[PDB]
Formats: sequence, structure tokens, C-alpha cells
Amino acid sequence: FTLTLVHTNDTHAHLEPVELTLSGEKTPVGGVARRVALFDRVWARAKNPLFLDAGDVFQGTLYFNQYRGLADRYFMHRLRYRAMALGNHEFDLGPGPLADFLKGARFKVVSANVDASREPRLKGLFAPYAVVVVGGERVGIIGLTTPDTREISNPGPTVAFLDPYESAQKAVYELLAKGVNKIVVLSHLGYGEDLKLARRLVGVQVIVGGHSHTLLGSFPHKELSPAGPYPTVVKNPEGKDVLVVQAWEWGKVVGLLEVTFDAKGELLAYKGEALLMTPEAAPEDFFAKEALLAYAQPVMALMQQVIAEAKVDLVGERAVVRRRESNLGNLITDGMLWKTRNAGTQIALQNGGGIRASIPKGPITVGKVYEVLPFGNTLVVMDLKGKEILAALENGVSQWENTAGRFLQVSGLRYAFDLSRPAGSRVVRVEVKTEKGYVPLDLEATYRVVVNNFIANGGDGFTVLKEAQGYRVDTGFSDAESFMDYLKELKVVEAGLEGRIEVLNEP
Ligand SMILES: Cc1cn([C@H]2C[C@H](O)[C@@H](CO)O2)c(=O)[nH]c1=O
Ligand SMILES: [Zn+2]
Ligand SMILES: [Zn+2]
Repeated sequence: FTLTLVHTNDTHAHLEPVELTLSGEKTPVGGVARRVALFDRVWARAKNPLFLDAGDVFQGTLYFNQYRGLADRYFMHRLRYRAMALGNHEFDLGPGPLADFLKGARFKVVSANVDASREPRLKGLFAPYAVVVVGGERVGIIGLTTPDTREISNPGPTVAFLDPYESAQKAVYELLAKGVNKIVVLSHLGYGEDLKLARRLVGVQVIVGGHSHTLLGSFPHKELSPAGPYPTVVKNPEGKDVLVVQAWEWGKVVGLLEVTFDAKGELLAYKGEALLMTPEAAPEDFFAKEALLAYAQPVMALMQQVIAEAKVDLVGERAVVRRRESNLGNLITDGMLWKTRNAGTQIALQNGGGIRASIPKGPITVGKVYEVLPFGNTLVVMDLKGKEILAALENGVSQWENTAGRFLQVSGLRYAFDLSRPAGSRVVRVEVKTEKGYVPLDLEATYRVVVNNFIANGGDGFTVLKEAQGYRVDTGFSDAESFMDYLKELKVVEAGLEGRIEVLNEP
């Protein structure tokens, strides 16, 4: 039996194509219109195609701010997706909007480790796994959601997360008991976690994932540098091959993995490729393009409103903003201090996971600002003891190896951390910027800082900020609006590296 798995992950409301320089020339990459054309051809040509999405459809552009995933859902229906795993961002607005998205979803939404027993709004709207019939054969699809969702999203008090391994292996047994031996895990745990899980589970031949926004495969463009091969192969406890795949992010890539199974559901052969969604891959479907224009109507003005000009590229790539100093991170934090200068703020902290895109040199539109800061978090002014600021910085670099979003970009201070040291004691130096130059952080002194409400409330593992007993006031200042006010003030934006963060003994 031959099955052709066609998949996407972390589309993050990026329905329009983006622009990248490929082989020495600005090229449009991604877009649902182009995906519709490609999928239509795969649907009528490929052998037993099965379309899947690994989660994180939610959060990323004005299309989400305006439709909360419903615009994406319309396209997912047109794209014939058969199953979708719940990602952490599907919980960003709590159970309410998630239920609205699931109510009417004509594809199977799965996650074996999401315990929603305490949430009536999600009853029967998703399942641990699904059984889909393809070419006369049954294929089981087990979903998994990163347990980190508890800290990185807003699932709320009615949703809990279970161990991926225990949940998945149980699902494998249930499927086998039903006579389904061809099983695929649709995971939102991360590439690294998928590789580890693949060495533990038995009965699973393929793991289609996301969460880490990992680019796998090979491309004819020197500008791209994949993190691994497509697919990546590991051995399970029984010495059998397990294929792990991912398709980068924002619909910029579509994965196509053709797997052949025997009667027992064992892997006989496999071939795959990560398809970069450029004009060469396929044209844009006419009607899908028109449909997107329909959705764009209420937010079109914002997408065209230029509020400033970037004289240099403002770097927002996750491998940068979540691991080292970023000039965009410096700009945003500078803006936070600027907006709250009337409050006497001296330091600004911003988690890199909250900076979602780069701003290439050129015009800066309102639409672009919301792609960079999509959450709608507000600025919170609070007094922190030096010890608390230090603890915050430590939490920020505590998961550097996993490129976690808690990493802190800063303004008003500089810090250096040693990666050869254990998590919790990596920050070796912290100095506050003053008129008389840099002064070592005083762990016993109090400093007025500005952060966003998500981390101020304890999100991203910032329990130290949630537990702070000092002065605390939510300004009500929107993050995006505040950043735009700063950009409008500057008019012509320039931002470079200022040695605010020093990475020592980096692997
Ligand atoms: C839900 C939410 C996530 N985030 C960031 C922090 C996490 O590291 C990351 C998880 O995707 O997104 C915010 O900054 N604000 C929010 O409101
Ligand atoms: Zn994501
Ligand atoms: Zn994710």
C-alpha cells in the first residue's frame, strides 16, 4: 500500500505569500492561493494523497486578528485537509474561540494528550486520534500537543496536558485493536522532541510535526540552509525505521512523503521532498486568490498604511530573537521605554517569542507591525528587585538549546550568559545603563521596568514576575500600538546591535 502524506505546519495565519530572495532575485514564497493549485494537482495525480496540518494555524497576521482562524479554515476546507493537530497557539484566546474554530471544521482535529474533560465548550470537537480511509485502507492519525502550551499560551484552568509518550502509545494500542496498523503521529511537539519520541514509541512509522518551525530537505537556492534531511530517520525500540518530517513555516514549504507499507503495516520504502512554494512550484489558483481578497477587505487599509521606513533590515528571525541580541528586539524594547518615559521606567524586557517576524529594509506598514506583534498584549509597569530581574533573565536563557520564546531582548541594561553552565546559573553578568555608564545590577535595589502583560502575569515561565510584590500597573498600552507610535516618531528607522546581550561558549 502506497500513501502520499502532504503536509504543512505553523501556517500562523500567513495566507498571503511572503517575499524572499532566491537565487539572486526577490521571489514570492508561500500563500494559500498557490497551495490550492498545488494540492489540486496532487489530488488528481498523486498516489493516495492524505493532506495533514501539524498545528499552529492560529496567530500571525491581521487575518487572525480579524477572523480568529475562520479565514484559514475556509482555505483548509478548499485544500481538502483530512486532519489537523492542535498546536499551542490554538489556545491563545482560550477555549472559547478555539471551539468556534472547531465547530464547523470539516477535517479531523486531533490531540491525544489534551485533557479537556473540564471544558464543556470543547466536548466532541476534537479527538485523541482519527481513522481515515484512503485508497480502501484505514490509516490512523494520532495527534499530540506540546505540554508547554500551559506556559506559552492561554489554555486556561479548564484544559490540562498529558505526557506525549503515554498518550501516544495508548492510542497506538487502541488503533491496533481496531485493525489499523498504518499509523501516523501528527505532532506539535517540536522536531527535536519528535526525534526523541520516535526512539521510544512502537507501532508508529511516521511522525509529521511542527512547533519548531524546522526547515528540512534540500533546495536549489543558496540562501536557504536546512537544519536536517527530508525525511529524518531514527530507529524505534524494535529496530524499525521511523520517519520524521516537518515543513518549515507559514506555508512557505509543503512536505510530500510517499510511504509504502506491507500487510502488517510495516514500512517497505519511502521517498520524500520538501517543496518550496515559489512560482516554479505552481501558479496561484484564481478563485482562492479572489477569496483572499474578499477576506482582506476589512483590513486592506491597514495592510497598505505606511507609517515609517526601515533603512536597514530589522531582524526578527526566531533563531536570532530567541537566542541573541536582535536589532529589532532593541528597537521594540527602546519603544517600550519611550512610551512609558512618563512613568519613569528604566528597563524594558521583551520575550523573543513575542516578536514574530522581521521587517526588511523598506516601507513599514501597519499590517507588518501586527505580523511582528500579533498578540495584543499590553505594557505593564512594575518595580522589580535586582534579584528578580536576574531571575527573569535566567529563565529567559533557561531553554536556549530549544530556542524557546522566553528569551529576553532588552533595553536599559546589558547581560552576558554562559551556555556551558547549567540552566538557572547561566547569567554571569548584568549591568544597568546610566548617564555615568554601565553599573553592575544591585540585587537588593529596586528598578522600575516595563514588560508585556503576558509575562508579567507569569507566562513563559516568568513566575518571578507574577510573584513580584512591588508596584505593578497595567498601562493598557497595546504592544503593537506602542511600537507604531515609536516608529511614527522616528519616521526613518535605523537600529543596529549595541552589545546588549553577549553569548558566551555558544555551541
Ligand atoms: C499567548 C502569548 C504568547 N506569547 C509568546 C510567548 C511564548 O514564548 C510564545 C509561545 O508561542 O509566544 C506572548 O508573547 N504573548 C501572548 O499573549
Ligand atoms: Zn508555531
Ligand atoms: Zn508552536
